[PDB]
Amino acid sequence: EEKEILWNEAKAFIAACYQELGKAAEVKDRLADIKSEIDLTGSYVHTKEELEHGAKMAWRNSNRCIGRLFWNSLNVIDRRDVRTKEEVRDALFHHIETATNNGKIRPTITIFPPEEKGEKQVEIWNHQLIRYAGYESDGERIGDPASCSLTAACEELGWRGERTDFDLLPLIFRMKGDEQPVWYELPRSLVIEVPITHPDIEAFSDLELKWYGVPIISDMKLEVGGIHYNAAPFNGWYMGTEIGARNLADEKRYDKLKKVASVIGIAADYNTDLWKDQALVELNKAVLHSYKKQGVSIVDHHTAASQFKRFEEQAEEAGRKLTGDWTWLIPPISPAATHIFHRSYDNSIVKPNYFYQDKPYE
Amino acid sequence: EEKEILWNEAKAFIAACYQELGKAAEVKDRLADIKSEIDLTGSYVHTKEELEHGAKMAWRNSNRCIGRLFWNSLNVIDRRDVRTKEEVRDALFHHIETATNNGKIRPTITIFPPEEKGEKQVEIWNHQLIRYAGYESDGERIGDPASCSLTAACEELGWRGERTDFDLLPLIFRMKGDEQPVWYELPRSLVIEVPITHPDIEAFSDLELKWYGVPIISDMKLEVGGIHYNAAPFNGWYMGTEIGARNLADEKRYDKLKKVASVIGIAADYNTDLWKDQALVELNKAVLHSYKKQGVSIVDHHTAASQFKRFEEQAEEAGRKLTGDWTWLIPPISPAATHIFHRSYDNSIVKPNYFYQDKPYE
Ligand code: HEM
Ligand code: HEM
Ligand SMILES: Nc1ccc2ccc(CNCCCc3cccnc3)cc2n1
Ligand SMILES: Nc1ccc2ccc(CNCCCc3cccnc3)cc2n1
Ligand SMILES: C[C@H](O)[C@H](O)[C@H]1CNc2nc(N)[nH]c(=O)c2N1
Ligand SMILES: C[C@H](O)[C@H](O)[C@H]1CNc2nc(N)[nH]c(=O)c2N1
Ligand SMILES: [Cl-]
Ligand SMILES: [Cl-]
Repeated sequence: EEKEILWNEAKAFIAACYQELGKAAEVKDRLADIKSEIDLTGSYVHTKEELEHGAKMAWRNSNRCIGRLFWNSLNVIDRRDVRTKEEVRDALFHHIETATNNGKIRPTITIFPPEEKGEKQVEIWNHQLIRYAGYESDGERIGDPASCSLTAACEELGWRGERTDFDLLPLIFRMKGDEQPVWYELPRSLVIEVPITHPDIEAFSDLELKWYGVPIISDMKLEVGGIHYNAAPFNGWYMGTEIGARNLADEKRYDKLKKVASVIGIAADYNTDLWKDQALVELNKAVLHSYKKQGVSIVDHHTAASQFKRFEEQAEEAGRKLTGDWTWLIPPISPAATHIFHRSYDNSIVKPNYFYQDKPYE
Repeated sequence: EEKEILWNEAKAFIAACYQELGKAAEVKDRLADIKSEIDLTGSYVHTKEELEHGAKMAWRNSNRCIGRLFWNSLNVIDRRDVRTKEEVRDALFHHIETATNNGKIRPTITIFPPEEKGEKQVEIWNHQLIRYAGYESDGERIGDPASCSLTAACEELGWRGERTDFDLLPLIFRMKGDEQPVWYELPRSLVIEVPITHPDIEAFSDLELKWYGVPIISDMKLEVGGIHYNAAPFNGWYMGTEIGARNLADEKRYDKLKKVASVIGIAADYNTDLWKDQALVELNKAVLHSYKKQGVSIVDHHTAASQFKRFEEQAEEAGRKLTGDWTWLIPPISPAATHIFHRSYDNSIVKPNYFYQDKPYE
């Protein structure tokens, strides 16, 4: 059964991938090799080219991503050879290092061994490789509430944060065979952080806000041709709204808008004064300014929307069907000022793709 | 066939309406009367109570409306007795007058005779009873582009606008029997307009912006118990975003953001400066301030979202199933600062309701 489902998904993928690669004649003698290897071993092993392209095809089919224009420039690191947790850790250290690239962020993905027969070889617990801790205990709310569950889990394993609002969580992953995950504190030298300042409001630094340079998502399942790479951390760069309008703005996150309104000198008393809307703008201007000022990659929601329109045009030009999630594609500030708002998208799921998976903690 | 569809819809409605009215025992001797009247006449006639409540039930089931909290305070004017176009016109004049209420807007709906056997008795061409004209001719873009089609149609019938950016369109409707619609110029005394000013930027008046006080939608089909009131203009008050973020902001409408950015003293050169977002806020602050300053009803998107949450709570409290359109319920500015963004809604269509219908023009 599980041998059949793999064969069907692989037939669809290899045909399409080789179709796009210009190896349409190589499809047949490859499917045979797979047809045998599947029957004999239970699974098949991707070539370096299929996997590189499969990871690019998966980003392209991410209905919720606004930055899909550059799907083909994705730097794919093939780490299916890792066996030890010192290799996993070093590869994760290297990913941070090479994806960061001194501030000029390279969209990168590191691919670890996939599930054999549903069995994970490596199991990453981090949502993102770089992420702040969160603490909730008796009136105490410190750090990122979104990180509360993982933080408690890490503290169950011997780790202790300094309990600042910006404690770097450790890397925490579990190898096949071991009962508990291991954890490694992140070298500070490898992590770029950006202090949030404002172009013309010098009082803005009094908020002492900051965020990390590179968002490296590490808890999603890359699925390529019936093969489940449950451990494949990828990254791009930030769209400013993710930080300025959600991470630092949400009440169930950092909840900084009243503080922003105070330092930008406006009152937070009346809804009719639109202080939340005004604070959201100056904070988001601050995030973009701070990242540019340091030399770290970032895009604003308008430029990103322009780029995504090109992706729509590129897709149409290629005879490729477009898929997208409107509810996720629209930016959380001024969405009506983007073309995304004024058209619809087909939220159908095409593989290869990236999927959510259950947390090993909680 | 058309006799059956009416009977099914009526059975569902009468049962439910009387259920809510506390006349659950009166359901049976009423359905009989309908069962006969349908068989003998092809249709049935609503009582003054069912229609009043049916129009309130229809507003409640509008998945896209954020102001549904006050569905029960809807003022229903029963004008199913109109036979002449001087009665239709006067009723429309009266609707404007009583709904406006010197600035303290009453949510009102005027109900005209419904379709007999698919045949319209009255056919209103106006999108809204009060709306500005739009002109596009050889580089000329004057007024509201959204009104271009209707405006041209009105000018085909002897009407001529002064070709300002804010020409009041005439009322234009067609009576059963007549080939062409008639038109009547609106008495200026009945129309409240609001000049857009800014609380602290005196240069804002240089834009010479204004909008009308009351949005009275007149091209939607009210459906109550298999009965199609194709002519039932209704109104509430404006949520500020409709004017400040869409009507006056969209490029395919009034397209005023660069002009707003100029008068509020910021540059419109870089996306990273978030000038569209900043202009959208000050313009929207201007709209709310201008309406309050004059004494015309208006609500901001935050207060409206708070009210809609109460509607959600009121519905849950009543054992009533909630339906809603997330893509339309979220406001076009700072939507993530509202609870609407962070939950989902069932976009199922429940009757009674309001529906789009084909334009007699274009
Ligand atoms: C190049 C820079 C990129 C930008 C600016 C970008 C932008 C975004 C944004 C803003 C989101 C919404 C996230 C949220 O609201 O929480 C998103 C979602 C997503 N992006 Fe991208 N993205 C980029 C690169 C990538 C890359 C390299 C991949 C993977 C190969 C990817 C795959 C996805 C996926 C899977 C989601 C959905 C995540 C979810 O379900 O929460 N994107 N993208
Ligand atoms: C009390 C004040 C009201 C407010 C503030 C309000 C707010 C809104 C808003 C903002 C929209 C979205 C319109 C758009 O984006 O174009 C909307 C849609 C709608 N509202 Fe309301 N509304 C109110 C009263 C009413 C009333 C009295 C009715 C009818 C009885 C109604 C029925 C609807 C319907 C049918 C739509 C959907 C129209 C469409 O499909 O374009 N609302 N409402
Ligand atoms: N710039 C980018 C690129 C890719 C991204 C991929 C994923 C995400 C976030 N997805 C998970 C959101 C769910 C969540 C998790 C924790 C706290 N709140 C919400 C962002 C990306 N950004
Ligand atoms: N405050 C309110 C209350 C009720 C409303 C009902 C309808 C509308 C607008 N619906 C039609 C939008 C489609 C359109 C038409 C012309 C130009 N652009 C878009 C607003 C309401 N507002
Ligand atoms: C209910 C809704 O799907 C949910 O709140 C979504 C809305 N759209 C979103 N869009 C983005 N980019 N990110 C999000 O977290 C969400 N949340
Ligand atoms: C494609 C999408 O449905 C369309 O652009 C909608 C989005 N949500 C909206 N929401 C409101 N309130 N008004 C609108 O006109 C629209 N337009
Ligand atoms: Cl993030
Ligand atoms: Cl309107």
